[PDB]
Amino acid sequence: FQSHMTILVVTGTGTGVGKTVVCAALASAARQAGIDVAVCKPVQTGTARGDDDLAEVGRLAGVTQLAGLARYPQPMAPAAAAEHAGMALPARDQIVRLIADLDRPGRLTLVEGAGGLLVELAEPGVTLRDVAVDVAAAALVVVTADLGTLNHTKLTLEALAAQQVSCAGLVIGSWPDPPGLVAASNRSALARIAMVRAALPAGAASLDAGDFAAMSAAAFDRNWVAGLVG
Amino acid sequence: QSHMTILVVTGTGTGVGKTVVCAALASAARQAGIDVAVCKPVQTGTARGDDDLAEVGRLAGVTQLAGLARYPQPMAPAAAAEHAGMALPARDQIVRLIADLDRPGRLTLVEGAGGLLVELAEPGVTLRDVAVDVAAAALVVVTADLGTLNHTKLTLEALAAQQVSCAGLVIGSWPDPPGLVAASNRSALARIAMVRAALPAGAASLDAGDFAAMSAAAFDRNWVAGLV
Ligand SMILES: C[C@H](N)[C@@H](CCCCCC(=O)O)NC(=O)O
Ligand SMILES: C[C@H](N)[C@@H](CCCCCC(=O)O)NC(=O)O
Repeated sequence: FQSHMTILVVTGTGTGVGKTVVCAALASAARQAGIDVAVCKPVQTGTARGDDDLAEVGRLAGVTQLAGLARYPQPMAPAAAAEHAGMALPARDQIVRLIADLDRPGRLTLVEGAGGLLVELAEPGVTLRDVAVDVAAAALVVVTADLGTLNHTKLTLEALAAQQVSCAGLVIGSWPDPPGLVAASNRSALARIAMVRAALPAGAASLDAGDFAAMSAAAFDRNWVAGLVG
Repeated sequence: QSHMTILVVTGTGTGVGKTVVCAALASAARQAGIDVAVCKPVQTGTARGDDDLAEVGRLAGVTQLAGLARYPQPMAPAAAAEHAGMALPARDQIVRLIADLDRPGRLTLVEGAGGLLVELAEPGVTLRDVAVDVAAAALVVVTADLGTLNHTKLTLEALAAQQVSCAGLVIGSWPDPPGLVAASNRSALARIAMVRAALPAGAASLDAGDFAAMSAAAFDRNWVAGLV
C-alpha cells in the first residue's frame, strides 16, 4: 500500500484557464472515490480584489484541508504583488515545507500554482516547476479549448520535460456547449499531445455543492482517479 | 551569413500584434536604408479578412512579400488544412523559400502563424525547426498584459532548447495609459531580455505616413542597421 501522499501540482497554460475549479473538481471526484484530499495554494495574489482560491475550493468541493502561505493584495505576478505591498516572496523551503507537512498515507495533495508554470513563486526565480522537482510531484495542466491553446500546451509540456517533471495529463478548464469547430478540433488535437483527463462544462464554478459533486464524478475517468493514490 | 539577415518573428501566442511588428520593423529598416522582404509561409483566417502580407505591404511599403498557403478558417494551420482537406507545405518548401529570399543588404522577416510551436509544415514542423534550418535568430512579440511573463519565459526556453538565438522582444501593443500591471511588466520583461520596441496601442490603424513615423521612433536605428 502507499505509505505516502500523491502530490500533483496543478498548473495552467496561463491565467484564467480554470485551475481553481479544476482543483475543486478533482478534489470532489477523489473524495467521492474515498480518497482523502488536501489542497494547497502556497502563493496567492489579488487578495485585495477578493481572490481566494482555497476558499473557493472549500465552497465548491467541501474540502476542509486547505493549506495557504503567502497572500499578496494586488492581482499581479507574486514578485510585483510582493514588491507593491513592501513584502517579500517566501523562501523555496517554506513552500516545500507547507506541502510536506500535509503528508499522510494515500492522501492526494493538490498544489495550485499562481498563473502559469514559470511564474516566480520564491527567490531567486523559483517556480512551481522547481517545487514539483523538490517534492517529486507530477503536473496536471489546465488548458483552454480556444485558439492558441496548442502552442501554450506544448510550451508548457516541454518545460515540464526539461526538468523531468512527469505529466499527469491535461484538463480542459471550460468546455463549451455546443462545441464550435475550433473547440472540437482543439479537443482532438490536445488528445494527440497528451491524455485529456476531463473537460469541465463551462459554468461549472457557478454550480452548487450537489450539482458540482455530480459534475465532478462524471467528468473524470474513475479508473484514472482510482489509480492516483496506489 | 555573417549578419542577422534572417529574423523569424514569433509571438507568445495569438493576437499579440505580430503582423504590425513585422510591418514596423520593415518600415524602420527601410528608413535605415535597408532592403526588406517579408515572408509569411502559412496564413490562416483569410475568409474572415486576414491577408497579413497585404497589411504589411500597405503599412510599410514592402513589395517583396512571399507566402505559400492561405487557409479560410481561423484555426491552427494543421486544423485549417484538415478542414479544407488540403495538406500544409513541406519543410523544404518553407526553408528554401526563405533561404532564396535571403540576400546581402537585405533583412528577411519570417512571420509565423500563432506562437512558436504551432505546426506550419508537414509533419509537425514548426517555426522553431525552420529557424534552426536557416540559422536565423528569433524576434519575440509579447503582450504587456497579465500572463506575459510566463508565456515569454516559456517561449525563450523553447528557443534556447534548440539553440535558436534571442534577438529580443517587442511589445506588440503598449496601452495608454499603461496601468499598474503593464507598467510593472515592462520593467520585468526588460530584466528578462532586451525590449527592442513597444508599439503604441492602435498603431495598426495608422496610414502609411504616420505608421512610418511611429516605426522610426519605435526601434533603435543602430540596432536595426546592425542586422544587415
Ligand atoms: C487564426 C490566427 N490569426 C493564426 C493561427 C493561430 C493558430 C494557433 C494554434 C494554437 O496554438 O492553438 N493565423 C495566422 O496567423 O495566419
Ligand atoms: C493574479 C492571478 N490570478 C494569479 C497571478 C498570475 C501571475 C501571472 C504572471 C505572468 O505570467 O505574467 N494569482 C494567483 O493565482 O494567485
